[PDB]
Amino acid sequence: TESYCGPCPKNWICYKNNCYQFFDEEKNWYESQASCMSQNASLLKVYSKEDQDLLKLVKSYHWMGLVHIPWQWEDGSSLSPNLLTIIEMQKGDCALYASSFKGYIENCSTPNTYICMQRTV
Amino acid sequence: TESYCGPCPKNWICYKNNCYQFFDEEKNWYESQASCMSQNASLLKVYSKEDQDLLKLVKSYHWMGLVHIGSWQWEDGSSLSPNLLTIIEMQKGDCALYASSFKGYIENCSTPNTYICMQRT
Ligand SMILES: CN(C)C(=O)[C@@H](NC(=O)c1ccccc1-c1ccc(C(F)(F)F)cc1)c1cccc(N2CC(CC(F)(F)F)C2)c1
Repeated sequence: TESYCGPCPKNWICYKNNCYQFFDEEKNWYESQASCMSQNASLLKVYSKEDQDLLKLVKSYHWMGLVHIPWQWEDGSSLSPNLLTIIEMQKGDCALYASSFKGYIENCSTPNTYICMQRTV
Repeated sequence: TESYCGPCPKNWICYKNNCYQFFDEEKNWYESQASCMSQNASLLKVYSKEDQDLLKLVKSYHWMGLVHIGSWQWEDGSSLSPNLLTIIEMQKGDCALYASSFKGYIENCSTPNTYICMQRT
């Protein structure tokens, strides 16, 4: 069964109506979030294994919008249970997405590649 | 700017109105083409570095619809457009794998590989 996907910027990938782009110019977590925001987007938010199952194929390690206030997303929403396996790597309050549905804890100041995500409406 | 992409099946990636799905189960070229056909699709066709620029982000190597039976040709009978793929000899064979960035590996058609299906309209 066919359907349209989006809306999305023409240069971003669309999957199940969410829009994704990969950025290989490395930035710390804050600068990555600011970059996504400048594109009317935010860092990757993981909210559904079913709607975001393409993330199983996303390799390497990329900033996502998950933060620990001493885990929650940039928008202030809570991390849903049964979504991500969180593993320590570098002492820090931020997290890198890795396959499959893993989060590696990382110092927010460490430069990394990142994934921006847009959704209209 | 924001636009809709597709149409595509709900479980496929949409990019610039083309639909892509990756298959992790290793199959030879013939079985991979049959699998794509069962989903009303074909193996990946590469026709434009601009319309398909994010093929540069694909990791590993995967069957595409390029075959030697003349020059190399696609499943649909069309010719390979010049200045699109760097063709590299890897195995004795009449089939080709896609690898980034815009490379085609000549490969034995009987070798099991992962594959990419593509649909348009
Ligand atoms: C950070 N990155 C970039 C990754 O981990 C990378 N992973 C693998 O390529 C990848 C890695 C392992 C196994 C398969 C793949 C893969 C193969 C084909 C496709 C297909 F079917 F899309 F071709 C997608 C993934 C990635 C993840 C998610 C999407 C992409 N995309 C490139 C765009 C291609 C399109 F044609 F749609 F524009 C979408 C790339």
